[PDB]
Amino acid sequence: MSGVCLLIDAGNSRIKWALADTGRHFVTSGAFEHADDTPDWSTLPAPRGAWISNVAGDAAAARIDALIDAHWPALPRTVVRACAAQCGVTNGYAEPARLGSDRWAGLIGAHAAFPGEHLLIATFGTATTLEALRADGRFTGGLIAPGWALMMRSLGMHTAQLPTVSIDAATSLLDELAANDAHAPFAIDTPHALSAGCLQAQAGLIERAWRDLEKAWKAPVRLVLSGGAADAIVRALTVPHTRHDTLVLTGLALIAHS
Amino acid sequence: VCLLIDAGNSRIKWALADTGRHFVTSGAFEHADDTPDWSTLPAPRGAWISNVAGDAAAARIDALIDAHWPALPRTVVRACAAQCGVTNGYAEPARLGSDRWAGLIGAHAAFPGEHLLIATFGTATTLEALRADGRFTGGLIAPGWALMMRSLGMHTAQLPTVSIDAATSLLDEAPFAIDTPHALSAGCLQAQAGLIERAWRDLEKAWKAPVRLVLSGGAADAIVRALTVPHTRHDTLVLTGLALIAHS
Ligand SMILES: CC(C)(CO)[C@@H](O)C(=O)NCCC(=O)O
Ligand SMILES: CC(C)(CO)[C@@H](O)C(=O)NCCC(=O)O
Ligand SMILES: [Cl-]
Ligand SMILES: [Cl-]
Ligand SMILES: [K+]
Ligand SMILES: [K+]
Repeated sequence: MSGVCLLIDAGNSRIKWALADTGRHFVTSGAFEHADDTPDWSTLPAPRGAWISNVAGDAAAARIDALIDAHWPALPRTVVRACAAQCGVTNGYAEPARLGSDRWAGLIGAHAAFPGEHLLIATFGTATTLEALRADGRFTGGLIAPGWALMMRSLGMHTAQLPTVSIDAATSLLDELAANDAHAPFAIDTPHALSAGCLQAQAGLIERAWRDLEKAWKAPVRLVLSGGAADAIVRALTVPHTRHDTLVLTGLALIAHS
Repeated sequence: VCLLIDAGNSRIKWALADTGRHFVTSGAFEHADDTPDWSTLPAPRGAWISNVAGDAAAARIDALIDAHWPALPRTVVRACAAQCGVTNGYAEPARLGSDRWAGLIGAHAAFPGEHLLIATFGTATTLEALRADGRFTGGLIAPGWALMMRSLGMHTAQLPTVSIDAATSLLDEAPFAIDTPHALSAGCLQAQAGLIERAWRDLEKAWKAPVRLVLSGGAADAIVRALTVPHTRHDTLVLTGLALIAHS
């Protein structure tokens, strides 16, 4: 019998995956793009099923199915969705099912990773999302903002004079931010005014939300950060933080192995 | 009198000024398909135009001026190394937005002897740091509230598109949200407030001195209400800077 589960985290920007033998451990993992790209799965040991989080729409769903079937015909699979309660977490959304499935899995991962702690989970992807998670597993609410790269693109696409920086140039500007010292000053050129402005908006959101949460809950809150833009955001942060970049896949592993 | 035009990406603002410091009247309109009511205006001696909205807007503005005052003298205003007591710290001074430049000039005149942080809430949210001695030291550009919310609706599969009016009603409706529209309204608003607050605190820290935070042009009430730091509203900074340029 196979001891491994295939886990897929399809977001708006890319598709991440892992093969998990327990609720916490991955045998291997990787990522690919939505178009003209396919992962190396012909060397993988056959999984007992797939668990799929997809917030990228029906086209992506059909494409993921096509990839799974092209390797393991009729593999059992589960389309993961947020629900009222699962794996120690209870969903405080007014309509639990409307919470993003990625966010749900991340909550489950974080609950397991940091037992007994109040958390603010910050995940940097297409969007920047925040979730407040009590030590007793109650997800009490959250916030959504555009992510750094989306902010940058929005400015070029919706003003006459600001450049729409390319994917590669945006990556270069983000990497420059990740080389900055603390308390970076303002910029003296347009591309850096954009990069720093969008970064400071990210840092400002996270710090303001974290302080608000500690003050509301009257207890220490662990700020947990995830995602590509975290390296740059950490240079700007002054508040304590923890990095955990596998919360969503861990949550999927916990669901699969439950 | 001088006609002053502040054309941004979302709207064109204007004033009629009889000095560097006084407006006979003012107003605003959208690029298309609206137009200002200039029918009851005293004829101007010339126009001074800041335009960051592109060559097309520049054509609409010209046609508008020419329709009322054919071949009226006009001057396209651009950022430069130094003007009206302000010195431009940009590496390439002319690349600074002409609106930001005029706003700096207006701020230097309006709040003499003070270090300033100018926050302008338009299509983009901009910040400029301005020393009391007139040195513009640098700035930041982020998307505005509406742009942030629209970007999420247009560039994700599942999120809705929420306007400022809609978000304002939702937020008037622990410490975060339990549904998607409120989550994005609040997330984007708190990014706006957090940006400004963090920048102001960091600037006072860096300069070891008080800094007046000036909120330039209009700004959604929800943004202003959210701020926990002191601030001063000046809704006509750019136009007042244009009046100074025109009378210089
Ligand atoms: C916010 C995103 C886009 C982040 O990937 C995703 O979690 C999503 O589509 N969520 C649905 C709306 C919500 O979580 O309130
Ligand atoms: C940032 C905006 C769009 C604000 O209107 C405008 O000032 C502009 O196009 N600026 C040019 C780039 C800069 O000021 O660095
Ligand atoms: Cl608790
Ligand atoms: Cl956009
Ligand atoms: K552009
Ligand atoms: K959408």
